[PDB]
Amino acid sequence: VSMRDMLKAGVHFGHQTRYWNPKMKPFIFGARNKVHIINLEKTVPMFNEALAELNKIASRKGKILFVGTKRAASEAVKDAALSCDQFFVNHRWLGGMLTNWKTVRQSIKRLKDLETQSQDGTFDKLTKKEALMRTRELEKLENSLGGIKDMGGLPDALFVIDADHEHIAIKEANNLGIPVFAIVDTNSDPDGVDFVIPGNDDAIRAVTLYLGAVAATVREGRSQ
RNA sequence: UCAGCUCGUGUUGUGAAAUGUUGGGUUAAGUCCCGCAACGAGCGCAACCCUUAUCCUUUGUUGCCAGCGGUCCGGCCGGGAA
Ligand SMILES: [K+]
Ligand SMILES: [K+]
Ligand SMILES: [Mg+2]
Ligand SMILES: [Mg+2]
Ligand SMILES: [Mg+2]
Ligand SMILES: [Mg+2]
Ligand SMILES: [Mg+2]
Ligand SMILES: [Mg+2]
Ligand SMILES: [Mg+2]
Ligand SMILES: [Mg+2]
Repeated sequence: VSMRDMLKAGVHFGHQTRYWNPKMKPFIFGARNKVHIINLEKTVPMFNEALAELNKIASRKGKILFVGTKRAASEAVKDAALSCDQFFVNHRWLGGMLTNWKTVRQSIKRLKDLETQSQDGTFDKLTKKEALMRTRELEKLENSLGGIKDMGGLPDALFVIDADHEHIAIKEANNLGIPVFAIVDTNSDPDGVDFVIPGNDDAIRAVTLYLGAVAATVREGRSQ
């Protein structure tokens, strides 16, 4: 992607100056109307490198986990992960999804053993109220684990929208050595991210631009 | 007979420990929902047990007497299964 595409989407629009993290100072171009403007001259070469490294991991048959539970990037993280056949978390990240994977697994199993029952017909059997409490455990397990049900283990990379909002996921990945790619706005701390991509993480326009180019370089990375 | 008491893994703290189990509502209830660095699990709560309140089906004596038929007026007798 190029500098003009980032502009029309609003990638260069940061937060108000009073909310900045001073560690973001190198990636800042200036301020306009008391709002920080990210330096797109750095967003481009840093994203391409992130797009380059994501390509290699996909070529080696790696698993990419897309994390974005904000109400702006929620439904797009799921669309980008599917059109790419990888995995995603787009509702509240469960603390310990990765560092406590050996426990969160048993909830993936329960999600499977309860979906085959939705497909079997055991819900037409139960005493109504018992089938109704089981169809509700389904939707809850689906909303939280529906994107990682086939992951079958720790992923090899994480792509995150908003490093601050998903600070727990990033900490879990650093804990296990899993490389973190993340969009980092001006109010966020870039110290945990291995591949920083400074850019607006709130506008739906900019998010889709990030997710499209990443979903592309992994589809191409899985072909070769 | 009060609704409590804990553990595994994870995470936080040099540590004793903490979190979960707190919060917003709700319930007889740590009851349930929602939120949530927690995710799950156990012992308790509830349910499963006995009894009581309504109805059905079967069975009809030592229990029963609606319609019958007699009568010493006693279901007493013949019967009747209501
Ligand atoms: K302390
Ligand atoms: K513990
Ligand atoms: Mg320690
Ligand atoms: Mg207690
Ligand atoms: Mg405690
Ligand atoms: Mg409460
Ligand atoms: Mg309980
Ligand atoms: Mg809680
Ligand atoms: Mg009880
Ligand atoms: Mg008579």
